[PDB]
Order: sequence, then structure tokens, then C-alpha cells
Amino acid sequence: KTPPVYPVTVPFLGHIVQFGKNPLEFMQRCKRDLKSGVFTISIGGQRVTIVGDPHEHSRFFSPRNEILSPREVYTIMTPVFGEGVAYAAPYPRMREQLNFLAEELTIAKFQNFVPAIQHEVRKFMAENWKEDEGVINLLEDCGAMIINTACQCLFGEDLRKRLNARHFAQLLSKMESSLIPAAVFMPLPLPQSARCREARAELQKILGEIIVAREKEEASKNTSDLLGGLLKAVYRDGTRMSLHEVCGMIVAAMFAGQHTSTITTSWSMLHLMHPKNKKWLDKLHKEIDEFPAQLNYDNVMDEMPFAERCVRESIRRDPPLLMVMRMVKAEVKVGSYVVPKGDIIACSPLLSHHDEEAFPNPRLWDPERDEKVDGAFIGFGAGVHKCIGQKFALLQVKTILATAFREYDFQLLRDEVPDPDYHTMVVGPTLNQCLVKYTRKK
Ligand SMILES: CC[C@@H]([C@H](C)O)n1ncn(-c2ccc(N3CCN(c4ccc(OC[C@@H]5CC[C@@](Cn6cncn6)(c6ccc(F)cc6F)O5)cc4)CC3)cc2)c1=O
Ligand code: HEM
Repeated sequence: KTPPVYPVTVPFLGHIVQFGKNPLEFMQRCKRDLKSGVFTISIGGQRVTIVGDPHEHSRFFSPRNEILSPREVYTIMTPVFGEGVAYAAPYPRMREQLNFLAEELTIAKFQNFVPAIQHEVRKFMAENWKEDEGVINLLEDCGAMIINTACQCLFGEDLRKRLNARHFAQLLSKMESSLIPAAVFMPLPLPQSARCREARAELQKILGEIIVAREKEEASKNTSDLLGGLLKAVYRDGTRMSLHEVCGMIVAAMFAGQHTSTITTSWSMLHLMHPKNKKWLDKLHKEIDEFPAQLNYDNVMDEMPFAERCVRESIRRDPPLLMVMRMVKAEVKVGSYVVPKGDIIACSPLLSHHDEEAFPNPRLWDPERDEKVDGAFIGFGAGVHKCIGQKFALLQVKTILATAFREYDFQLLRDEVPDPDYHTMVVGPTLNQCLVKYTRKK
């Protein structure tokens, strides 16, 4: 009564290679050949069970940690975030920590993000896109805007002086590269590891200097930044976060937002600039050609409904995180099947977002589409572990789109839209394809 396995033919290596080259075509094949949305594969002799039937998402996102656990599956992050941070911490602390973070997105806070976001976007553009026309690599530039823009929202002035975006990005890169996606399924002292520690330590040292400089300061002077937020925070037992933990959280917050948003921004701009999608590009300008130079939280939140769809449909068609997993601590029901204890249960936004019923014509970028199966869209996950940076990411991306398409027009050099590059653990467009020509207006 367990879900149908997929033929192996190579015990030394599971479906690893097939999945790595193209996991969409591969997964759809499985789900197609076995006549079942729920199926099990073997990655290096380890049963990975995939809930690929959107109707059955709740069976994956609903179970509590005691039954379904991410900790063992997400071990690989521990080196990046810290030896005692989320997924490296007992869930009670983990959850506890993640909440502090969430309280940093009170949207009591967004009040000042729009002006900041636009301040960095306009600056970058007026710094890199000067000429009346020119060629840039969209993916690399959005990455710059993302990090730059994110720091201008969460990092205080004093911190940004010591740690600027350009520099912070290098640190993330240094440690995030330490990551081998394969490990997640298959549990070293590589040059990548070393760089990762130093980078986080460096970041550590600095954050230590700033705090010291803040605590010596007295006694007022207005809205505290992310770090300050984390520093104030106190546990359920009544103890303040250790810096090592505090650092980890910041890495986490920044790490998680860097690629997912960078990619989402890119895909969005790509589709939107494509001549085939003139329909929606126009519909977009129709929505932003009314806004003033200085945008405010209100109009980005409440006055850009079609732009949100653009971002959502981007994440829908090409989800940055193609799947999420958990260790099955106890046998869990799923459809007519049963997932045995020991399995790595996983749910794939990539797969689900391409189910014919939930999203007819999956490969078609349609911003006005809606899930034909409730719960089908899981770009930001769901249940207890539903993404926390959603509201922020969306705000961050939407505002960028508004500032970019307002002052520049774009043109995709390549005939069609970039192919997804499935080799990175966070998935976006290839970037050997992202070459774009911009044209300043007036
Ligand atoms: C073929 C051999 C080789 C050759 C080259 O082909 N090859 N080629 C290609 N692949 C290959 C490629 C990819 C993969 N992976 C397997 C690992 N998967 C994976 C996905 C997500 C993941 O995330 C862990 C948590 C998820 C939530 C999040 C991130 N987050 C949330 N919001 C913002 N960020 C998070 C949450 C809370 C938080 F607080 C912080 C957080 F970060 O981190 C962990 C792992 C991805 C696919 C495997 C192999 C190869 O092996
Ligand atoms: C498009 C942008 C983002 C996407 C697509 C995204 C996607 C996700 C997904 C799919 C998950 C579920 C992970 C899992 O189920 O295993 C998740 C969780 C999470 N993400 Fe995001 N996320 C995004 C942005 C962010 C940002 C900006 C942050 C930080 C501010 C962030 C922080 C988190 C956190 C804290 C969780 C909770 C993980 C947990 O509770 O265990 N995410 N995100």
C-alpha cells in the first residue's frame, strides 16, 4: 500500500542524473508512466517520495514536525546559517527564532521600504544604464538591485557603512557556494567549506563591532533596523539571542531572499518585455503610468494588483525552489498510499505548477490565470512552514518592476524566453540567455 516506485536500472546511481538534467520532464514522466500523482524515486539508494498530486498537498504541509520533519533534510544549511539556527535548532527554538524574523516584517515596517527600494533601483540604473541605449545581463543586474535594495531596507546606516551591499553579496556567495545540492539526499572539507566559515565569521566579527558601537551610544536616535530588532528580541525562557545565533538569522533572512527574489524579478521582466506578451506589458503600464515619481507603500500594496499577478505567474511557471522535503518520522497517509517511516517525503512546486488540471497549459505564462485546484500553487510553500518573506519579496519585486518599466523600455535579444537552468539548487533562467537591450525614455 506504498506508492509505486520508478524503475532503477542502476543501483549505483538512482534517478540522480535524469533528475539533474531536467527534473520537470523527468518528474512528469514518472507521474505519467505510473498513472499516479504520488510516486517514489531512488536517489543514491534513498527512497524519495514525491507528493505530485496537488489535491494531496495538505497531507504534506499540514503534518506537524513530530511526524514530518525538515531538520534532518535541511542539515546542509546548518554550515551557512549556524550550528544552532533554524533547522539546526530544536523546533521550539527554531520556530521561536523564525518568529522574531517575521516580526521584522510587521508591515509596520514596510512604511519606509518603497522609498528606499526606489532609491537604490534609481541609483543603480542611473549608474549602470546611463546611455540612451545599451546591453546588460538582466539576471546579474536584478541580483545587484535585490541585494542593494534589501540592504537599504533592513540594514541600518551604520551597518551599511561597515558592510555595503556589494560586499555583503560577496560573503553570501562565498558561503552559499559551499553548498552542494546533492548532499540534501546524500550525506566535507572542500575549499568551498573553508571560504564559507571565514565569510560567516567575517560577517560575525563586523556585526560584533557594530553592536559594541551601538551599546556605547546613548541614548536615542528612529525606527530600528533588522539587527536591532533581533537584538531586542527575547526567548520564551527570557534570554537574548546569542550573537552567533543573531548573525545566523540575518544570513538566513538575506540568503533566502537573494536568489528567489532575483530570479522572480528576472523571469517577470523577461516575460513582460517579450513581444508576444505586449498584451500584458501594456496592461502593466496601464497600471503604473498613473503613479507619481515617489511611490508609497499604499499604492504598491493596494494599487498594483495586476503586477502581483505577473510576479505570481512567474513563480508559478518557473518556481525558484523546485521542491521542498521532510524526513518521515512516522508513517503518514497520502491519498490511497502510505509513506513509510524513513522516507524523504517531498513536494514539488515545479511539478504541481505543471499539473494539467490545476493549471491547464502549464507552460503558458498567463498572469490572469487562477489555480483550478485550490492549494495547487505552492510557490511559497504552505501550512506551518509557509514562506515568511512573501509579503516582502512581492513588495520588493513589484516596486522594482514599477521603477524599471517606468523609466526604461526593454528588449529580449534572444528569440524566445530563456530556458530554466536546473543545475543550481535555487532555480532561475540560464543567464547565457538573459542578455537584454535597454532604452531610456523621453
Ligand atoms: C546531476 C548531479 C549534479 C549535476 C551537476 O547535474 N546536479 N545537478 C543538479 N543537481 C541538483 C540540483 C538541485 C538539487 N536540489 C536538491 C536540494 N533541493 C533543495 C531545495 C531547497 C532547500 O531549501 C532548504 C530550505 C528551503 C526553504 C529555505 C530557503 N528559503 C525559503 N525562503 C527563502 N529561502 C529556508 C527556509 C527557512 C529559512 F529560515 C531559511 C531557508 F533557507 O531553505 C534545500 C534543498 C533543491 C534541489 C539536487 C541536485 C545535481 O545534484
Ligand atoms: C520568491 C521568494 C521566496 C520564495 C519563492 C520562498 C519560498 C519559500 C518556500 C517554498 C518555503 C517553504 C520551505 C519548505 O517548505 O521547506 C519558504 C519558507 C520560508 N522562507 Fe521563503 N521564500 C521566499 C522568500 C523568502 C524570503 C524573502 C524570506 C526571508 C525574509 C524567506 C524566508 C523564509 C522563511 C523564514 C521560511 C519558513 C521556513 C520554515 O518555516 O521552516 N522566504 N519560502
